[PDB]
Amino acid sequence: QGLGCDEMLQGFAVAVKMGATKAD
Repeated sequence: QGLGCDEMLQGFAVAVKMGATKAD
């Protein structure tokens, strides 16, 4: 995996959970 549909989605889930940018 890298940054497809689920990987990019996880980048937003971790970013919104951390609170820094679009992907954290």
